Amino acid sequence: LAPANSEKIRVDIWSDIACPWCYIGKRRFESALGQFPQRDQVEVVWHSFELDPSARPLNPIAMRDGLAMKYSISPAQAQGSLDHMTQTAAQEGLEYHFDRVKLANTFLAHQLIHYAAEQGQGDAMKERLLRAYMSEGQNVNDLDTLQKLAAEVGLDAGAARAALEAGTYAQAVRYDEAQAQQLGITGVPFFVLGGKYGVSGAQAPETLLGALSQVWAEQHPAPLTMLGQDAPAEGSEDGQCAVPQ
Amino acid sequence: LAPANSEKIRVDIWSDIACPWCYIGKRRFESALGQFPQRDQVEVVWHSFELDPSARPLNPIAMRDGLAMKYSISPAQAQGSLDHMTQTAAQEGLEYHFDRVKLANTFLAHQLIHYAAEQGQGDAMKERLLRAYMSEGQNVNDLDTLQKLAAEVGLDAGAARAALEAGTYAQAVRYDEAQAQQLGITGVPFFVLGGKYGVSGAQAPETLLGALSQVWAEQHPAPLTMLGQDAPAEGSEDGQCAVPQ
Repeated sequence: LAPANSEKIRVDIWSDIACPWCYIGKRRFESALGQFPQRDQVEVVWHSFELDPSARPLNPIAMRDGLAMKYSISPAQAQGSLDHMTQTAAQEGLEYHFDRVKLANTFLAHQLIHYAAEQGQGDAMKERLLRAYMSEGQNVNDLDTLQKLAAEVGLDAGAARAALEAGTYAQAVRYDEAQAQQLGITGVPFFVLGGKYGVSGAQAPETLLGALSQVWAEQHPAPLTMLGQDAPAEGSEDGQCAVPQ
Repeated sequence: LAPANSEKIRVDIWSDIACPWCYIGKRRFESALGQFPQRDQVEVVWHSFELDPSARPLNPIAMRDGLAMKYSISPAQAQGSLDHMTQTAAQEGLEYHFDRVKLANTFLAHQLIHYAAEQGQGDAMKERLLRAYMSEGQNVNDLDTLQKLAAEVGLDAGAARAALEAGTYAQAVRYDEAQAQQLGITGVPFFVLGGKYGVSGAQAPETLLGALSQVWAEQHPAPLTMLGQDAPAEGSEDGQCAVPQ
């Protein structure tokens, strides 16, 4: 989890397309980054996460009922979360329609994001899939649908669908998920900063900005004022006579 | 003859108000300076010089005859120099009228330049006096005239005349002249650059620019590329162990 460039700080993010807090979290992270003076020095690495890797391809029940059954809570509790997430999302410029949500297995969707990332379109693909899931009632387990969404993002639709059908990025997705399991990440969005600090959930942009700033200040403190004269290192049996100063 | 600031190069100039080549030389030095990239790093120090410190206050003969008698040359030789100087001066934007020149002792004029220099007006006073001598037929030994010229430059005319009458700057002028005699300077204009190099006479702006450039390159060479690691100096019985690099 080290940055490719030494001068920079790295942020690793785990996220599932099926999680409304991940879209909210994306917007809040983007806000934080926008306010971070050293944003250009940030390497962001996104990772696939499945809330339920064994989820059936499509569960045709209403999202409220899926939530209630998954979390062992009442339909009323579930609706409460749905309404809260919808209201919170509106403040991030997100208009959700949970009444249309298709409870789909997101494994192929994650593979499509990996394909897109190889074409320089990882973020656009992610954003498109989050919108398709949360607002447009699209089934992101459906290959027709995934291919269409890839086309809308500007990808080679035939090539994208071939990659999905071949399972080209299946291993990469499982690898992302394995990493999260090893780090003890059991919910999303999850941010790792500087390979050291964790932030759990879609916290405020102020909090993410604070983490960025803190990590930056730690890894790049103000340089010391050096006194005296730096000692010669081993191998330097040398000397000079200097002029009176 | 060292510069007040270490970062800079110093040019010392000796000059007499009575010498037409000094006005020409002033213009040519100014041209050179204008073309010198590091002109702001040049400290110019001007010094009084009298061609003839024992010259009578005013010698009423024509400049041609004064020249002929001084240099032991014919009137024709003298007129030849006059015409040549006049033609050369025109190319520097100087319109001479040697037919009007008053052959005056220049000691007081030099004192006035020193007074003016203390008021931040040394150059303007010099320029005014050169013009008065070479073109306007003014007697620069005459106190009325000197006071008037000081007033035209913007000085306190009463204060300037009082300084002349008191002989306040007489010693300073003699000191300038002594320095020239010690350096073996026997004609003007004379330039000393970097306290080391002499340029005799009103040479071309190209030559003065070349001298400036040469002196600059000598005193400020391009820094060396250091190899290895600078040796510790006496008093530094020290060491550290450094990480593998």
